[PDB]
Amino acid sequence: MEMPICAFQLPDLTVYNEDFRSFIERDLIEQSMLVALEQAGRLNWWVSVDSQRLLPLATTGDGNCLLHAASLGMWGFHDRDLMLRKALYALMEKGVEKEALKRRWRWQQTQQNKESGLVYTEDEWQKEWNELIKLASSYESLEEFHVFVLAHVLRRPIVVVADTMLRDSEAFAPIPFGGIYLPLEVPASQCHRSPLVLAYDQAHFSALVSMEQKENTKEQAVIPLTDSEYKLLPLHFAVDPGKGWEWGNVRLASVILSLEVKLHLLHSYMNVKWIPLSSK
Repeated sequence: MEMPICAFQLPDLTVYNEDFRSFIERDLIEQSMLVALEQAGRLNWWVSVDSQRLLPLATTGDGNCLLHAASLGMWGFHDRDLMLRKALYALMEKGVEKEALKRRWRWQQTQQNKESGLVYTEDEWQKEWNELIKLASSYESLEEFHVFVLAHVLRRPIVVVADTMLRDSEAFAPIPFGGIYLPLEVPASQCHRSPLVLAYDQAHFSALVSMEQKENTKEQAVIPLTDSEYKLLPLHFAVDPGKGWEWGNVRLASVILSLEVKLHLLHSYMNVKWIPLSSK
């Protein structure tokens, strides 16, 4: 199967080794995240003729450790979260793409509501938006949209590896983090192409190293842009209805993205490669 993939930069461990402070349960947690993601077929699920094994690199922090993990995946140390948090805030509160980002959030949040018939009032819409802003101000876990905003802060696409559901013996709850986050409100010419790649499991974010890095230096690795069933990964908040679009289904049909359009967005913001692979 010819499937779309993309190269990404592995964490520079040389910086990591210098400043590691006790997180004794690191190996135990990392191992459980690896097994969970591999068994569910979300990580290292493919095989190709031309081999790598990605391993979750856990980190300490508050909540799901999104910013600590992002900092780890970007620079090899996690204490850059503070600068990320303020930048994430300023982009939402005073950013020039604020209105457009808000439209993207409300539109997707509206669609997810339609599946459960929970229609929110206008006052409730404005309340939920300020709760999003408050979560980024400077404890409580960041949400899906904050990952989308983080991509804009970095001006770099973000790929999150995760299961789709929380399961008991049999899904009972959804996991919204898995997929592709593109910096769509930043012109592609002003963005980096190589994605920040993170994993999510047991309510925690983590960076991703490769097994080969334990043996010697390895810079690049491969991450798939489809799931293990060869379906393109979800593009988070990829739909922006116009400023003239009124919230009050021919109209709804026009804004929804086709597979061709999704591929075009990926080509615009990522260096997509195609290799023959198959699932395990």
